[PDB]
Amino acid sequence: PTVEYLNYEVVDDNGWDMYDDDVFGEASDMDLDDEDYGSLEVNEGEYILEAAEAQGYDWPFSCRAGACANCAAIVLEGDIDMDMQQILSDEEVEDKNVRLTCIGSPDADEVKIVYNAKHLDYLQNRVI
Amino acid sequence: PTVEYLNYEVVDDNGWDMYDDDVFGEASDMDLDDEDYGSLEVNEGEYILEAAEAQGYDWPFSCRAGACANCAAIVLEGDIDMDMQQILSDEEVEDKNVRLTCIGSPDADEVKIVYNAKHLDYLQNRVI
Amino acid sequence: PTVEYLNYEVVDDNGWDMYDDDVFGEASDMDLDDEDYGSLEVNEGEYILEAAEAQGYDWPFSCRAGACANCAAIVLEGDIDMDMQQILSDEEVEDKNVRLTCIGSPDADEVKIVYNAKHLDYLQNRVI
Amino acid sequence: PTVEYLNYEVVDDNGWDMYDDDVFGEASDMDLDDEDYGSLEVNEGEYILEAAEAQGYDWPFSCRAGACANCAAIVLEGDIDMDMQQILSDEEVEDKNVRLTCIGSPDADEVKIVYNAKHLDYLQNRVI
Amino acid sequence: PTVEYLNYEVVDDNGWDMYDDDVFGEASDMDLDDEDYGSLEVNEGEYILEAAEAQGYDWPFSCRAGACANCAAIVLEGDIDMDMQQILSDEEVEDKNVRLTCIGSPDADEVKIVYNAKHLDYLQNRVI
Amino acid sequence: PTVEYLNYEVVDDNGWDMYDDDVFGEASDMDLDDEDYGSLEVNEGEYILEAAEAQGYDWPFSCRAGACANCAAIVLEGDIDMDMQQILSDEEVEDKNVRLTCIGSPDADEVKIVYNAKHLDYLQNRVI
Ligand code: FES
Ligand code: FES
Ligand code: FES
Ligand code: FES
Ligand code: FES
Ligand code: FES
Ligand SMILES: [K+]
Ligand SMILES: [K+]
Ligand SMILES: [K+]
Ligand SMILES: [K+]
Ligand SMILES: [K+]
Ligand SMILES: [K+]
Ligand SMILES: [K+]
Ligand SMILES: [K+]
Ligand SMILES: [K+]
Ligand SMILES: [K+]
Ligand SMILES: [K+]
Ligand SMILES: [K+]
Ligand SMILES: [K+]
Ligand SMILES: [K+]
Ligand SMILES: [K+]
Ligand SMILES: [K+]
Ligand SMILES: [K+]
Ligand SMILES: [K+]
Ligand SMILES: [K+]
Ligand SMILES: [K+]
Ligand SMILES: [K+]
Ligand SMILES: [K+]
Ligand SMILES: [K+]
Ligand SMILES: [K+]
Ligand SMILES: [K+]
Ligand SMILES: [K+]
Ligand SMILES: [K+]
Ligand SMILES: [K+]
Ligand SMILES: [K+]
Ligand SMILES: [K+]
Ligand SMILES: [K+]
Ligand SMILES: [K+]
Ligand SMILES: [K+]
Ligand SMILES: [K+]
Ligand SMILES: [K+]
Ligand SMILES: [K+]
Repeated sequence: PTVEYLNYEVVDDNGWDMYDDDVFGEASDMDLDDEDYGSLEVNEGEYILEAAEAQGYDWPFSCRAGACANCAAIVLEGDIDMDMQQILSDEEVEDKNVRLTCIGSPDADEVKIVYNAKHLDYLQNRVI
Repeated sequence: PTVEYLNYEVVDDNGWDMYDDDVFGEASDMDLDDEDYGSLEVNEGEYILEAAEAQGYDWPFSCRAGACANCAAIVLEGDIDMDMQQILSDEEVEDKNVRLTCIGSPDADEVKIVYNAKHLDYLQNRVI
Repeated sequence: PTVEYLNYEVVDDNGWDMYDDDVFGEASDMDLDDEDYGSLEVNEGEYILEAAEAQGYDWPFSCRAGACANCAAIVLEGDIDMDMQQILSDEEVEDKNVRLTCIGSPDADEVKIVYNAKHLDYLQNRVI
Repeated sequence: PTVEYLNYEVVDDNGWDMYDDDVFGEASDMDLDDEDYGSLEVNEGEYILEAAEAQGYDWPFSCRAGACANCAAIVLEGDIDMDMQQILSDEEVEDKNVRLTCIGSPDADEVKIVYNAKHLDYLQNRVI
Repeated sequence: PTVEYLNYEVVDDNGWDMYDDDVFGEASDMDLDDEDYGSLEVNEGEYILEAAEAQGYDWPFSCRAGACANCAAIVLEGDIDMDMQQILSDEEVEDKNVRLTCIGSPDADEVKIVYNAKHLDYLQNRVI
Repeated sequence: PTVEYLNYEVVDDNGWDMYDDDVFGEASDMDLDDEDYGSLEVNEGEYILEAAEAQGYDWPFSCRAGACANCAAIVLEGDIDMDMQQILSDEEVEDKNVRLTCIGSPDADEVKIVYNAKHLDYLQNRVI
């Protein structure tokens, strides 16, 4: 699969809303470092965080076990299949689109995420 | 959580349909062995197959890795959270309600399943 | 289970001895942050460190594999069941009550620990 | 470590009691197959079942996850360190000396077990 | 990757030698069941046994942990990357081309194996 | 096994070449801290990084999953058997002798490594 990704700090510095602004289009016209914006090839069954790390991208994580929110990302297009986790609520998964990249792989041919979503205020209570 | 379970072979011997017949009510009036019908306490985060095995229930499995259909169950009420798996399609998960018990835990306080769902014909192609 | 916990740095700043002082009673009259003193609900089979992290508590760890002492805690009441580990001696487990929280779950309904026990001098040689 | 082992079916066929009879001495004068009596070299940290399997010994197991009793053994001398497990009670571990070989390694230089202890009647309720 | 595979029992029934006979060409002119001869798509990082099982192929395995020889295959073209294992010798890996399919993934775009190689006499001592 | 190890920063500060200089002999005449030069006993099947950490050596790592280069070491004598990994090329493994210590164990009775090899320029692109 292809996961296009945008570091949440770029969304936050610009005052963008990940559903009203053309976050991926506008970050492609900037000159962000590759770990902050780009597209990543990720096999089905391959963890997104580990595909990012194998490109040398030091995306956030702490536990690597679905027991924190440090690796959270928001999926804007496509889907990410996760291992079992009890930290995110059903509403955070189904409506807020929070996925944990340490334990999630692409579930669609094309996925688009805003990673580093640990800075979202509702997730700050599970960030270690 | 409590997972009430019914072995699919009882549904199949009786010609029941798991959505039109009172499968759990009618199996409670029979005298099935406890591994074939009952309710199981399963912790959040605890695999349903392993909670069944720790009661001495030898529910079906082969791979234990989300790479076959031998541990499939159909969830009729509540939900089961699974580890990442590529063997079941989105339609099998979202519409047919197939969950793999070797890698799935209860995702709700009350869950009801028809286990041993590996005998369903559409899953016979992934049964090893 | 319920694990009541006290960060070892509070015991050490106060010159308390974890077996002569009323360490939990006295920390309950202070105004410590919740990660430093409180009670945690932890399922049987659930790692104590991961239950702490899912509350947003950034308790110490490095390896997460029972190969260091950074996640050590001293269990004062109840018990913690650990995965296999060769780093702690029998005397450290049976007499000094050292448990590794990254690989240990509650083994009793009520457990009381002094976590962050990596600062104990006899464990400083295995702290990374 | 060295784990000397005796298949429980030899103890049971002979009417021996694993604490009054010279079970290892008497099985050494028989002509059992090597998987039924012998001594096994097992590294610290190496699972006893997997050291037996790498000698081609097909010792019993089902789940390999500490969720059944099929791999049980009784440790008569030395000790076996296990991963976390909730299936055995404290009394079964501390007084009856039940260890699960799929998730246990030697915890002493010399260990002696009676494997295939799944045939003990008090464990028959967790045998799958 | 593509792994073309041939069940070793076909090689053995025909008196073929996996290095002098056109084992894959000749099995393609037979009418073997798909689990006995075919080509399998296997992701890098995906275990060959689990890719076979997800096609419903019940290829041999016992331990799934690199502690037996039941899942052995001989790689004739390309390579399979394995997890750490101590059961096979260097000569069995480098010269006899034995790979354990439960813990090995394709290491080349095109791989060709003769699976079910547990029937080879030199591996019979580690078959459980 | 015995793994003799030398921190790559000592090789780099001295302008040594790990194949022309007597890197281990010359570091033995210095007064490096034990984590920077010494010999480590590591069981077959035991990860080298975890054997180092259990001596209190805080050797580099990030992912612990074979998805980065932070734990790289160069093996100068003997060999290290690794779990499956897709981050290193065949040439990096076979010719440059790069091994990932988080997922590698000794594959020979005597092994000699230059750890902390993440500072090598060709590996800097996979260092997180
Ligand atoms: S790093 Fe904690 S859940 Fe992903
Ligand atoms: S036993 Fe194969 S997926 Fe559960
Ligand atoms: S963090 Fe190292 S043993 Fe727990
Ligand atoms: S085989 Fe089930 S606990 Fe060991
Ligand atoms: S099934 Fe035992 S090593 Fe693969
Ligand atoms: S720490 Fe990343 S591969 Fe070893
Ligand atoms: K694509
Ligand atoms: K802002
Ligand atoms: K750009
Ligand atoms: K993220
Ligand atoms: K969940
Ligand atoms: K949504
Ligand atoms: K309930
Ligand atoms: K029928
Ligand atoms: K009944
Ligand atoms: K089932
Ligand atoms: K999926
Ligand atoms: K549905
Ligand atoms: K309680
Ligand atoms: K002090
Ligand atoms: K207080
Ligand atoms: K701790
Ligand atoms: K131990
Ligand atoms: K004690
Ligand atoms: K010995
Ligand atoms: K008898
Ligand atoms: K004999
Ligand atoms: K046993
Ligand atoms: K226990
Ligand atoms: K005892
Ligand atoms: K191909
Ligand atoms: K033949
Ligand atoms: K054919
Ligand atoms: K095979
Ligand atoms: K090896
Ligand atoms: K060869
Ligand atoms: K040696
Ligand atoms: K230099
Ligand atoms: K010295
Ligand atoms: K290293
Ligand atoms: K590789
Ligand atoms: K070389």
